[PDB]
Amino acid sequence: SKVTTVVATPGQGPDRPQEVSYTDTKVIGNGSFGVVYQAKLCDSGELVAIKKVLQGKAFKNRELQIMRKLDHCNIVRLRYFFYSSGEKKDEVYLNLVLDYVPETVYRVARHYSRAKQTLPVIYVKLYMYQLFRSLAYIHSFGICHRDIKPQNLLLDPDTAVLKLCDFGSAKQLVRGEPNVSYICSRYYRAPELIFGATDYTSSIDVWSAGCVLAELLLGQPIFPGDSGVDQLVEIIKVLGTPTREQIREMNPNYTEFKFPQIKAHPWTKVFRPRTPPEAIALCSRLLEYTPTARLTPLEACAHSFFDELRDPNVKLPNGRDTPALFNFTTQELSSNPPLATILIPPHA
Amino acid sequence: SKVTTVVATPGQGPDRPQEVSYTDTKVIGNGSFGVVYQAKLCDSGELVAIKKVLQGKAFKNRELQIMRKLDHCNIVRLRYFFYSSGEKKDEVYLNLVLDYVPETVYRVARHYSRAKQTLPVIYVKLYMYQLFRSLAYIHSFGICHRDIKPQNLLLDPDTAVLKLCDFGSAKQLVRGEPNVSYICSRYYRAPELIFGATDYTSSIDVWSAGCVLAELLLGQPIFPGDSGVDQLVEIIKVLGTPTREQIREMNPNYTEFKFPQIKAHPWTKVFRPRTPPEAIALCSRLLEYTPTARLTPLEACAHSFFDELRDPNVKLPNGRDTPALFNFTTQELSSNPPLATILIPPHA
Ligand SMILES: O=C1Nc2cc(Br)ccc2/C1=C1/Nc2ccccc2/C1=N\O
Ligand SMILES: O=C1Nc2cc(Br)ccc2/C1=C1/Nc2ccccc2/C1=N\O
Ligand SMILES: [Cl-]
Ligand SMILES: [Cl-]
Ligand SMILES: [Co+2]
Ligand SMILES: [Co+2]
Repeated sequence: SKVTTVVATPGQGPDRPQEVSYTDTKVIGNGSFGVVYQAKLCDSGELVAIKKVLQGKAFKNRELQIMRKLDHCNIVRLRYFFYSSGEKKDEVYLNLVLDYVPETVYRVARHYSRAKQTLPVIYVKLYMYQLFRSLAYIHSFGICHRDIKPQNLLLDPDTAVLKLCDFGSAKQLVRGEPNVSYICSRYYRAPELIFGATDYTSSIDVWSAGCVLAELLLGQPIFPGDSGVDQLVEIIKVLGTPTREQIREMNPNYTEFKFPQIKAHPWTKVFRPRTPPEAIALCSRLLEYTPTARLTPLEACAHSFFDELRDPNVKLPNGRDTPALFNFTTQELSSNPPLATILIPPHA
Repeated sequence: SKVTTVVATPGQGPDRPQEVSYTDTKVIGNGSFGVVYQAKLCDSGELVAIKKVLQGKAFKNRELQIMRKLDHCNIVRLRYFFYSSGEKKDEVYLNLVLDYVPETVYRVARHYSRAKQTLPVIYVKLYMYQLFRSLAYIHSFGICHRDIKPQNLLLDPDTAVLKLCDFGSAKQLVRGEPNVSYICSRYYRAPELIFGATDYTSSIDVWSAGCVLAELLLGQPIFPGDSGVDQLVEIIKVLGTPTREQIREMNPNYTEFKFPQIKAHPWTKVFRPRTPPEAIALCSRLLEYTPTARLTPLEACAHSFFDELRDPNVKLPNGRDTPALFNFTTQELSSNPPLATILIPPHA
């Protein structure tokens, strides 16, 4: 289309206003925190993504605030950001120029589902492993994503690299201070969120990540449900009824409800027959009523399901090498050093 | 299929165990409160619906308790109910034998949407009017449905009669006693429910009923949204941002959230051009942040949008007469007598 030139600031590094020109703008996503366009940086030819949200100017943008702080190979990189205005007065926009990634787990999963097939287990391990790695990263800053779903997981089909994106709902959780329970995409909401909890923790990202893993093994969302009551019923049909204890660990003030019938179901009678034992094991360890009983993200990466990735021979199905998975920084493993012995293979 | 014979009790009237035989059982619905089959009563040939829910036997079934109490031409009739057992011990089922209705607003709406068309406004008036009439009825018993959605609105395409069904989530609300906020189908949840409210009132059925009306005029759900945050954003784009007052009327204890941008949108820029002014008016009067500011169900029936139904000539598009709409009982209008002068036409 037309060429656009703005004064932008780099995301990370020294704050030095610089000139940026981009073109070939098309829309490629929407959200309750703005539009996402694809674009081409003029002078380098590189494709980028620009997310445009309306800004109050009277209040900071937390998405920007968080993004500036991150830097990890599994989280989409913020290149620059700039403001702009619209047709109407007192109407400023914040624009985040981020790396552009070709696919998203949501599409790759839909594409396979449409083909009446399941995603090759090797991809399942690779995508899920990188999701947990990122999850551990942002949690170590005390940041909870609050919106983990397949559409927010970017993929590069060729390199098999996954990148967490959309920090629109992200927030740094602090003990004692309350949080709204209405964030997070239906199918991925942790029980505590459905129950109204406002004192939940980062472990809600793990429940979600677990919903993603299960969805990738089943070919459809594992806990669908129009109402929260239906989701709770789907969940109870797989984990069994919650003990009074558990319901309390999810949401202290809670308000009792009916429910009852069926309890402690076959976790193995959930997935297709060929489903790898370890994949089901990881799910159980991820979808737990008690939030503190859920594996942490780093412990998830150390799970046996991800052993193939640690294998010295491992290669993508297209003969190419696997993405970065062991280059853990000391800071990255400091939350649970002992894991290093499983995280970093012998040949490293 | 096979013939089945049970000892059943009549829903309404004297409790006199009687023998019932039915056959031609097929499934026709599912839910978090049981399965719904279609069946044929042997000796009369009549088609009925049987909803089978697992029962605790140690606790009453509120759905049954409520259904026994109702009796109104716009609410599906309970004919009998009986218990039965399953393959496993300590596993009893409660079976509700109800009237069978051919269609549901959900299908009629999908069918038209598929045909790339909108439901004829006359049907919109007829269906919505009967929904409100029923809604007024159950509210007068202090019963809030809690699950008003198109799939729970049964229709008889020929007679154009609508019948409210599925009282699985229904409950008699009492001031002071708390209620869970996770009932109700996503798209139809009143803001107070999204905000976590546990002291909400029957007016939540009205917000839903309003979502239905709007969906029937647009051809798709008016407030879609994966997360509650997205729904709130869709809602704010049509009603404008909630004043601090309003947010308080929805949920006293609430926990603040980000949000902001856009406010007070064109209620008329929402629907197609040909959309009747009055239909949009009714919607505004139904989708109100402040719950007490929402029209009551009976006032909704008295709205101008429903004037065509009061017209002396009015006939279904198939030349047949319109269903019952004015036979209000004195008990029915006692909540707001003055409405009688608009409810019951001159020629009545
Ligand atoms: O390449 C991207 N970088 C992003 C950064 C953020 Br933050 C949000 C989205 C994107 C993004 C996206 N890339 C896509 C490719 C196909 C379909 C949708 C998207 C998308 N987004 O919807
Ligand atoms: O005719 C009916 N009486 C009912 C009473 C209760 Br309570 C719940 C459902 C029904 C019901 C139903 N009739 C249908 C016709 C087509 C598709 C679904 C249904 C259905 N139900 O899904
Ligand atoms: Cl590596
Ligand atoms: Cl009449
Ligand atoms: Co969003
Ligand atoms: Co239901």
